[PDB]
Amino acid sequence: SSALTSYVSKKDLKNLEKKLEKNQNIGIRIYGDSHMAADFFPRVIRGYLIRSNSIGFAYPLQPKYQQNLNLVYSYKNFEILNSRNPANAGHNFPLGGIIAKAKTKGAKINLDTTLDKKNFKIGFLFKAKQNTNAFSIKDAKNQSYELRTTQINKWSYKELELDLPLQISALQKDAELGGYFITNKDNNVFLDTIAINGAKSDLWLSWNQTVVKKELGLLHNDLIILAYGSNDALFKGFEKQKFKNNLKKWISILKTYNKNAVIMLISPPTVVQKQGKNYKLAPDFFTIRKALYEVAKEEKTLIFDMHQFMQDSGGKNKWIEQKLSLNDVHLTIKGYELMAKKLLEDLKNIIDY
Repeated sequence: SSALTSYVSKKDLKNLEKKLEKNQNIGIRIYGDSHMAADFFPRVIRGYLIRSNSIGFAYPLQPKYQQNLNLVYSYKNFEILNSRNPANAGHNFPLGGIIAKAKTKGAKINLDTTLDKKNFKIGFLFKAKQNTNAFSIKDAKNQSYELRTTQINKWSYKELELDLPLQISALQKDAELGGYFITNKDNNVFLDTIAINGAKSDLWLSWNQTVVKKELGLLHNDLIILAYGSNDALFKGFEKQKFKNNLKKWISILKTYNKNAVIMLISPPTVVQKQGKNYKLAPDFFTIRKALYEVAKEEKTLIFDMHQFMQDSGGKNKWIEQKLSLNDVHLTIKGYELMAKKLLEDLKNIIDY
């Protein structure tokens, strides 16, 4: 039984179905929380839905316990600011809400790809307190560049053709990096992720909206996946109408800034909450699930229901015993891949690839 429900017009589905057939330009993006931020579910979609040849957007540094398997990072003397963190509130956050801030002059980040191909156009988002040079870039072919803002305390962008691996050196203390856009000169097929452990569906409201819109336009996506809900059920501040109204605002922005894109909601797995010494179901999870179906119908999206597949195959307790799921809300790698393979299966009922 399919856990995938479609409210998308046959036109947008047919358009996406032939994009995948032509294997030329296919940009996929997954927004979400911990169920996506370690790339376990995304890696399966990236490996089997498309023939990935590019990277797309990536954080300036991965937060702890997060990764994008297309890239490898190391760094010295940088601080990671995270929009999900209350301690980091009030900062001017870009898309994704991750900032790599230099603690000292000469702070460094080394960046490489796990792909065998090394030459890319790399767009850098950066910010500085002074209009002098902010960062120096040195790539594998010993090309040396500089990132320099024209207005201070303002997110700025610059694209360079570079060969990975590269080294980024801070030329100012407190200079900030906000992310990379790593693409080919043409015919880009990629699946990138903008996921944050513990993020609620409305984390995007925390970011600088004009910077977000600029970065949405820097790279077009043909299929956009929003996988939220678990943390809405676990933390303060849930109200059904605010939940829907914010999500529909975000979907509308995404459709407007990504013309003809298909949107997929992913409703969370069974969400459980620590009550006393045990884990019990979260009261709002059922409400969140219903609202997500309502937003999918209202906004003409697909919706993949992780809870429905879990329930249709024995329930969370069966998934715990078989180490497809842990006892809290998190699944294991084996569980996320099974989820991703299930979605690929259900996807064949509406589109071919």
